[PDB]
Amino acid sequence: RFLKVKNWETDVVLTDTLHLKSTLETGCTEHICMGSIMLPTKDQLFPLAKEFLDQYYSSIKRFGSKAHMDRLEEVNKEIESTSTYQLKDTELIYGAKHAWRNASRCVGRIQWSKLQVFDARDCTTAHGMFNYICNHVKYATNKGNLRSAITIFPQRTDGKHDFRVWNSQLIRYAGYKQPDGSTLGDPANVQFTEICIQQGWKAPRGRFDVLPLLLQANGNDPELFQIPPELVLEVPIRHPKFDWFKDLGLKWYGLPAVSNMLLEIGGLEFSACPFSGWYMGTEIGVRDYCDNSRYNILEEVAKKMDLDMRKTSSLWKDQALVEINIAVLYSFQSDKVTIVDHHSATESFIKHMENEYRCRGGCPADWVWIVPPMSGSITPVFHQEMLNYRLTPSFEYQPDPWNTHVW
Amino acid sequence: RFLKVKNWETDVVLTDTLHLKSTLETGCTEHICMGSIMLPVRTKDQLFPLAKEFLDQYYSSIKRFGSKAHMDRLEEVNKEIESTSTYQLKDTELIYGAKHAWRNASRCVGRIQWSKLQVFDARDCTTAHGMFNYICNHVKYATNKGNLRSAITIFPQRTDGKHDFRVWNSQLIRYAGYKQPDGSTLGDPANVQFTEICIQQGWKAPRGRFDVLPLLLQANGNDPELFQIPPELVLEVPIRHPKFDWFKDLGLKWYGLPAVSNMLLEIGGLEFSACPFSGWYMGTEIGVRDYCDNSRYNILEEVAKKMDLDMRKTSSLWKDQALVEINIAVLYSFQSDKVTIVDHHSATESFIKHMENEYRCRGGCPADWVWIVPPMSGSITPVFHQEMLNYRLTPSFEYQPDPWNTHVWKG
Ligand code: HEM
Ligand code: HEM
Ligand SMILES: Cc1cc(N)nc(CCc2cc(CN)cc(CCc3cc(C)cc(N)n3)c2)c1
Ligand SMILES: Cc1cc(N)nc(CCc2cc(CN)cc(CCc3cc(C)cc(N)n3)c2)c1
Ligand SMILES: C[C@H](O)[C@H](O)[C@H]1CNc2nc(N)[nH]c(=O)c2N1
Ligand SMILES: C[C@H](O)[C@H](O)[C@H]1CNc2nc(N)[nH]c(=O)c2N1
Ligand SMILES: [Cl-]
Ligand SMILES: [Cl-]
Ligand SMILES: [Cl-]
Ligand SMILES: [Cl-]
Ligand SMILES: [Zn+2]
Ligand SMILES: [Zn+2]
Ligand SMILES: [Zn+2]
Repeated sequence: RFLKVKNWETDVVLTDTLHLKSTLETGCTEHICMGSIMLPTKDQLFPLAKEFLDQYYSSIKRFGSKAHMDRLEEVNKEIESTSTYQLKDTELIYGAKHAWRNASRCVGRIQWSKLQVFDARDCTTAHGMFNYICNHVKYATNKGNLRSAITIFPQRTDGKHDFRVWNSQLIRYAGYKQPDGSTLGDPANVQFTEICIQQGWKAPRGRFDVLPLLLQANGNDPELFQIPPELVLEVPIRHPKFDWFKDLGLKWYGLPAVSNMLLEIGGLEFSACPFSGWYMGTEIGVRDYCDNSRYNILEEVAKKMDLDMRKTSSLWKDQALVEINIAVLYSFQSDKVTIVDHHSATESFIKHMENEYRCRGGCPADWVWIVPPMSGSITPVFHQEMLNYRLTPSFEYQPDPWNTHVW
Repeated sequence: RFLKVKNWETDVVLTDTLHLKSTLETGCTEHICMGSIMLPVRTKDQLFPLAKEFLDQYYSSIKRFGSKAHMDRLEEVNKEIESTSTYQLKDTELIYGAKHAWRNASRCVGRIQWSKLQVFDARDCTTAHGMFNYICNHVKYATNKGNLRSAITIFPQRTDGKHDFRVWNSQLIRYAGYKQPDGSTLGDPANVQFTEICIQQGWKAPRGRFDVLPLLLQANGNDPELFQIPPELVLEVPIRHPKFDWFKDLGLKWYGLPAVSNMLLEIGGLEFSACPFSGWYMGTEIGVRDYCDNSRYNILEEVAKKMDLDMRKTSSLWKDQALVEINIAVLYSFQSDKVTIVDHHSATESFIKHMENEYRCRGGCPADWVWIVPPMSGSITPVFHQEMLNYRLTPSFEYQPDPWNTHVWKG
């Protein structure tokens, strides 16, 4: 109701009032916290539309104005007649930026207002989708000087004509199960890769094969496209001190671009809304490379370092982890491809969070996600109490389409 | 109702039913998760159900539920509450209660050890002097010349809340902090306020970087009294690094025995406001938190300076590099001196095995991810990818206000 958050490093206490505007549910109850769980009609629509428009007109400082009332009137009439409504460009842009602003798991939200929004609501075919996506990819990549962007395809209508990007990210590497029983490439993408092979993709069967897009328009069966290779900026990974590091043959792609989430604005649902920023170093060096179920390279790196791997207490894992992360950042920097390390990113988030408290009355934040996956307590977010709640506009998870899709 | 948890590294799915037993509140609602918030006089009326439920659990665990002994104990405790407004636990119940508060402690990664806990019954203690003696005996027993043994000492329970036994120290063994006129701090900045209290009560402060604090002990709601733990009972480890010979010259040491002394133990509705308990350290408690927090000894810059890392940009990960070296040194020093310590890899692996075991035999293992995940290298530990459910079971350890804020001074 009126909540305080304390920073335990600095003693600064901040008061949250924004949470009272909270809308969706958390999964938690008074009896059980679920903070660590990864996934915890006309009648319905007008309230959601009114809520959004009220906050929109309030943000442009014309709350209660005739133009405010008129738009509410218009949308209400439009919903009655057509059972949906169309957002104005200005509303679409505002909504997309606020969905990011409200993303409680995102550490990079200091940037939220600088989002480039590409309106793809006029798209009608999977081929159209592919053209829009390549342009997003090229724009965002901008030769290594990355720019945040989102491309928004037509909204859900009757639920039978969804636009969807079947890929979880615009750029990702294939994974293949071997006769061996080992996995080649990215183990996270084994199932998606099979759907591609099944759909007729000619798989190169290497360790770092950029997956094709599988694009669905207007509820139709998805189609396969390959992103022009010259548009997929990649970075070979080397270490500033260890000359052998290059010989592991590691590379990663420069553009992180989530394509499987749903954007809800004013009760409208954009099932295809791929969005992108730039990487925090640990996403690649810690998660992508060191997860047991990902590229899982800790053991190999440690051996080339000649650490004592006999006992865990030598911290050989920790040593190799730091090195992999140094090499990631150094390789992106040397190639002039935007990257942020976890110190500077969390420091920025702490400044962002203070602005949001001061100017908005809060900043919903999921500590489990905001604290980096290594060196947690030496970053300023570790000692920062956070309140996690769900505001709208929002990015939401949605079911993988191959479980939903009738062919 | 069944709740499922998934491990994202292995895809293993467990099913929680134990959460059904949870009575106390979390802080969270349907609208707000308070999972990262650090901190989110009983009547006969409330007491009997609390007693009944404890005793039911106790008798189930000994396979005597519904027995004559069980029914007699309920009846006995009932009459005792109606007649005296409280009751006394049997020694077997006390031991059972204390083990379970630990088993239920959702923020503790060390719980695989819960059933091996030496319980010292100090319910006959009456004076601060008595407390001091019990506490010295705990420290010596638990220390065991380096081969650490878990223990808890339990002083008399709350009666009217005007006669509380309290240990004013937050931990039995801690280093003094001194705030200087130039705004810098000598020793441990976490213990500045308590140190000022000790001084005010008449402690002669050595004023060094690692001065072991006096005990400040309150018995029976009386004003607390100062005692110095015999120095020969306080095991300490000088910190050195296995390859960097200059590391010893940072002058660092730590004490071997972590012993929380400010928490409240609730068993069957009864409140044990003084119940110091100890185990052994996980290396990161000293090397990450105690040494590297900016509000603590804060040694990162000095260590990185000495390693001559590139400190001009955070993107060289100089902080991460010094952090690993400091932690290597803590583990190496404790091992070299034969003082029990566990690394965070081994400790988190043990906890996952413990957690899976608890799900099988108990139907759950409440766990607070924010606390269970170590403060460095989180995602290369097997707890990071483990979904957990946090809920409150009794018996439990609870927070209580620092006694200098509530104590009524006698004079
Ligand atoms: C500007 C560069 C950006 C950085 C450095 C950044 C950083 C991050 C990081 C580190 C995570 C957690 C992933 C992990 O560590 O495992 C995250 C999650 C998220 N980010 Fe940001 N981000 C950025 C841009 C964006 C943009 C432009 C949007 C939307 C327009 C966005 C929305 C999200 C969402 C919805 C999640 C949660 C993903 C999920 O729940 O699966 N991010 N981001
Ligand atoms: C056996 C050796 C043990 C190890 C390695 C161990 C490890 C830990 C660690 C790492 C924490 C979190 C501290 C931090 O990093 O901030 C913790 C918290 C806790 N532990 Fe254990 N522990 C052990 C024994 C015990 C015992 C014997 C008890 C009680 C009988 C206990 C009860 C707790 C409680 C109540 C907390 C939460 C403290 C708080 O919320 O302030 N621990 N322990
Ligand atoms: C726009 C953006 C920028 C950035 N730097 N980082 C991100 C997060 C990217 C990301 C990456 C992965 C896999 N490496 C997974 C996610 C979350 C998707 C997901 C997948 C699954 C299976 C479960 C779950 N809870 N969430 C986000 C987004
Ligand atoms: C029995 C035991 C064994 C062990 N290895 N570790 C522990 C936890 C020790 C501990 C130490 C400190 C200070 N360095 C702080 C805590 C948490 C107590 C606390 C501290 C703070 C700052 C706030 C708050 N709400 N609670 C636990 C206990
Ligand atoms: C805000 C946050 O809850 C706070 O900094 C917590 C995070 N996790 C922790 N984990 C442990 N083990 N000990 C702590 O003191 C904390 N502090
Ligand atoms: C179980 C737990 O919620 C899960 O492992 C989470 C932990 N924190 C995370 N944090 C980020 N940023 N990304 C993740 O995928 C995860 N995984
Ligand atoms: Cl990624
Ligand atoms: Cl992950
Ligand atoms: Cl400590
Ligand atoms: Cl801390
Ligand atoms: Zn991971
Ligand atoms: Zn919660
Ligand atoms: Zn800390």
